Amino acid sequence: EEKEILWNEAKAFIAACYQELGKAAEVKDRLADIKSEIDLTGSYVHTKEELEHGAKMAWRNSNRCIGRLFWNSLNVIDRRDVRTKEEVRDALFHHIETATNNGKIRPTITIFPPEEKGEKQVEIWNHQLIRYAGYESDGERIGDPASCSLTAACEELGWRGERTDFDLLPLIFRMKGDEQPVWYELPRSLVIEVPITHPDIEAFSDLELKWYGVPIISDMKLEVGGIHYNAAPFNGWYMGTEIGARNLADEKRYDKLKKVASVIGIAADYNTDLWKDQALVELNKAVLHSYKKQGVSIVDHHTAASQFKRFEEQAEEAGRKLTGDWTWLIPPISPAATHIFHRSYDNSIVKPNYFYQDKPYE
Amino acid sequence: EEKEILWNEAKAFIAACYQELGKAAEVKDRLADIKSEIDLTGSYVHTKEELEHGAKMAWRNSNRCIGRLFWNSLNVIDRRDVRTKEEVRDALFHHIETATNNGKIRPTITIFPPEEKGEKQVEIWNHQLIRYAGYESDGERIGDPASCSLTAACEELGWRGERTDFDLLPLIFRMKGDEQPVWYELPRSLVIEVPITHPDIEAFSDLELKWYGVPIISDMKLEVGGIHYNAAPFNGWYMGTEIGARNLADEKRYDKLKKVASVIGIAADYNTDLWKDQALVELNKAVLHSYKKQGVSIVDHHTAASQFKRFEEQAEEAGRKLTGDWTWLIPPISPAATHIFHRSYDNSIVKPNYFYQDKPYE
Ligand code: HEM
Ligand code: HEM
Ligand SMILES: N=C(Nc1cccc(O[C@H]2CN[C@H](COc3ccc(/N=C(/N)c4cccs4)cc3)C2)c1)c1cccs1
Ligand SMILES: N=C(Nc1cccc(O[C@H]2CN[C@H](COc3ccc(/N=C(/N)c4cccs4)cc3)C2)c1)c1cccs1
Ligand SMILES: C[C@H](O)[C@H](O)[C@H]1CNc2nc(N)[nH]c(=O)c2N1
Ligand SMILES: C[C@H](O)[C@H](O)[C@H]1CNc2nc(N)[nH]c(=O)c2N1
Ligand SMILES: [Cl-]
Ligand SMILES: [Cl-]
Repeated sequence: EEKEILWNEAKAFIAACYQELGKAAEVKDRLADIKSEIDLTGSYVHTKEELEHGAKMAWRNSNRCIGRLFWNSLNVIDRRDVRTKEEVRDALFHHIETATNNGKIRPTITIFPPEEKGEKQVEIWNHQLIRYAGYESDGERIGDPASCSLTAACEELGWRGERTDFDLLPLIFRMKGDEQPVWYELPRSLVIEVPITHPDIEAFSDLELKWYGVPIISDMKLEVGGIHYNAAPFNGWYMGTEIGARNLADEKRYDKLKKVASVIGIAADYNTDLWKDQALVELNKAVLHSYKKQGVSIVDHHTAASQFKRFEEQAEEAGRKLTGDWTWLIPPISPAATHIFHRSYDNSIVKPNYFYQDKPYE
Repeated sequence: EEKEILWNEAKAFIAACYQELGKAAEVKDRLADIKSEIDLTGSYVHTKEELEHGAKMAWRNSNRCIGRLFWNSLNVIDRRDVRTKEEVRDALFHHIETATNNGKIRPTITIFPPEEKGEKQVEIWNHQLIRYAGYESDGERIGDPASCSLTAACEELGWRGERTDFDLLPLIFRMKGDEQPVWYELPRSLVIEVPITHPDIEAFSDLELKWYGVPIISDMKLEVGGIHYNAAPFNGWYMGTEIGARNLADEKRYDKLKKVASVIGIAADYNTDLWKDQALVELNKAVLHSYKKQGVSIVDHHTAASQFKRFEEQAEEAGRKLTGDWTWLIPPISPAATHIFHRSYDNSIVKPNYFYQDKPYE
């Protein structure tokens, strides 16, 4: 059955990919080649062109992503050649450096060898390559609560965090044939961070907030034509609300709205004062201001929704069905101020695509 | 078939309603009575108790409503006795007066005779009993664009609006056996309105904004045990975001955000300044302030979501399945600041319930 699933996914992907690349005449011979290879080896190997376009298609098909206008300019780094943990580590360091690009962020994906018989070759434990640790013990909470379980797993392996609110987690991944993952501290010279200040309110720096420049999701599987690339970290740039309305605001994250209210000089006593809403707006203005001031790419939710509108228009004009998840596409600040809120989207799953996979710890 | 649909809906409703009312022993005899009545007359008549509880159940089952905690205190006015257009008009005037209650709004529904063979006895044309007219001609737009088609229909019937931005539409409804609806101007003494001022920003009154106190939805069908009450206007009080984030803010409604930005002293030039978000927050603070200052009931979205949380808890504790439409329950301002955003809801349709029906004009 698994070989049949593979062959069916291969046929659909190769046909679609080659149509898009103006290579339709080559589909027949390529499919034959693939079928022989599946018969003989149990799998097949993508050409560099297939792999690159497949990763782009997968972004284009990501229903929850507002940033899809730029799908065709994804920078795809092919690292199916890695075999050692030093090679993996250096590939991840390189991804950080090249994606960061001195602040002018380049959307990038690095693709490692795919699962073989559902057997991973490289298993990355980080949720993002750059992320802050979290600690909770005896009612004492430090750092990012979303990272508590991974932080605990790292400290099981001999890592020790300084227990600031912004400890950088090490890279942690496991190689096929190894029982335990290895970990490596991130060189700080590779990691851009942005202190959060407000354009008008000088006291805002008293909160001593900061965030990292580049979100690099490293725990999703890229599936392309039936091949499962479980290790394929990718990044774009942030939309400001991710940081200002969620990472720094959620009660189960950094939970900063009361502190924000205080530094902006408003009471946090009455729901009818909409102090949470006002604090959210100022924190979000500060996040955008701060990234811009430092020359680190970021997009605000209005501009992002406008770009997404163009993505919708582009899909229609290309004759492609548009899919989307309305519940994730609306921003968490002023959603009804965007066109997204006012239309609906078909949430059908189309492949290639990026998928959740089980965490190797917890 | 229609008689069978009726009987099946009747059986389900009577069983459920009588269980809830501790009247389970009476179900058998009541069902027999109903079956004879359907056989003989083609329909059946609700007892006052059934009608009242049915309207409450319908509110409780309204997936899109955040205000459902208070479902059991709905004030149900039984007007199945009306036969004349003067009686309908006076019933609607009465609903306005008693629901308004000098500003201390009472959630109320007035129930008119139900459809017979799908034949309406009373057909209400208004979307809400109190609503502003809208005009569009030669690029000139006045009032509420959402009311343009109903406004045009009224002016076909001899009504003429003053063409302020806040003309009150007349009540307009049609009686069975009449070819044209009749209309009646609303007595202004029945209609409470609230001028919008801001707690801190004196210039806000320069915008000369106002809204009406009581939203009374008059174009939905109440369906209870297979009986279709197409005319059954109901009201609660507003959640402030309905007015501040939508009615006054939407580009296709009063479109006031640029004017708000100007009076609050901020530039409306750059998306990254989040001026729309800031204007939304201040307009919404003003709406809540203004209703409170005037002693007209209103709820803010934080308090409303907290009440809705209790509704969820109440349903579980009563052993009732909860249904909801996440896309409507989240407020359009700071949705991720409410618990609603962070959970999911089963959007299954359960009856009794309120349903859209086709507009008799357009
Ligand atoms: C270029 C700038 C980009 C922006 C501004 C952007 C924006 C976003 C945002 C705001 C989310 C929702 C995140 C959340 O609420 O947790 C998201 C989800 C997503 N984005 Fe993008 N994105 C960009 C690039 C990319 C790239 C390069 C990829 C992959 C190649 C990608 C794939 C996805 C996926 C898979 C999700 C959904 C994750 C999930 O289901 O949990 N995006 N994007
Ligand atoms: C008591 C105060 C109430 C509050 C604060 C409240 C709040 C709301 C809000 C904010 C909406 C969404 C409206 C929109 O975005 O257009 C809504 C929808 C709704 N409410 Fe309530 N509500 C209340 C009472 C009632 C009552 C008394 C009923 C009926 C007996 C009712 C039935 C509904 C229905 C049917 C909808 C959905 C309308 C549609 O599908 O278009 N509500 N409610
Ligand atoms: N069953 C599961 N559900 C699950 C568990 C924990 C978190 C979770 O959320 C995703 C949502 N979202 C978070 C990641 O997605 C993101 C996050 C940020 C993001 N932001 C950006 N601007 C970009 C990052 C990379 C390219 S653009 C874009 C996508 C993380 C899902 C599991 C999957 C794996 C282990 S358990
Ligand atoms: N196919 C249709 N879809 C349609 C067309 C126009 C508008 C529309 O929206 C509903 C949404 N929503 C608006 C009414 O619902 C509301 C509006 C306000 C509201 N606010 C409150 N606080 C209350 C009013 C009454 C009790 S609480 C509560 C419910 C109006 C739906 C049609 C149905 C009828 C003719 S075409
Ligand atoms: C297309 C989308 O479902 C539509 O804009 C909805 C979204 N959620 C909403 N939620 C509420 N409460 N009211 C609305 O009018 C809408 N509009
Ligand atoms: C339950 C609900 O679907 C969940 O809270 C979602 C809602 N929409 C979201 N949208 C985005 N972009 N990111 C999120 O984490 C969430 N959370
Ligand atoms: Cl993030
Ligand atoms: Cl309204």
